[PDB]
Amino acid sequence: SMNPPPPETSNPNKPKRQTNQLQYLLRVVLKTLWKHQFAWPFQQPVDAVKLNLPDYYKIIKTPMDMGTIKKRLENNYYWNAQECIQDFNTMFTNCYIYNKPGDDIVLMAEALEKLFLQKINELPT
Ligand SMILES: C=CCOC(=O)C1=C(C)Nc2c(c(=O)[nH]c(=O)n2CC)[C@@H]1c1ccc(C)cc1
Repeated sequence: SMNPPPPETSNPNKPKRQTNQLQYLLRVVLKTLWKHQFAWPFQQPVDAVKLNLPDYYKIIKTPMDMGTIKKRLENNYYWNAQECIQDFNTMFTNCYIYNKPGDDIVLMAEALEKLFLQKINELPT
């Protein structure tokens, strides 16, 4: 039930950029979602072995988590805010794909996604 290597957080040949919005995604959006009581399942890549979820990476082919996103933001890995917002949406979507409506893990992702959309509704200029 092995785990794949985690998503890259650096890529020297990918062009970096630092923008007002990406600074905000780290300092405001990520760091406060991180403190939510429901953040803990999403703070690191899914451990299919530890969690006896041996099928997780048979179903999820584009894994993403907030730990990866935080490191990407800290590394200026992203070209723009939309790229990072895409990663957040991948990790929410993955949760909805793998699990079922009403599952408690889905209720946690739904709560975080709602807060996420609340905070990105208005970004700096
Ligand atoms: C089965 C034993 C418990 O294992 C866990 O704690 C889990 C972790 C770390 N992550 C995931 C789990 C899951 O069921 N579906 C997923 O997509 N993820 C990845 C985000 C399970 C889980 C988490 C939280 C609740 C409330 C229930 C189940």
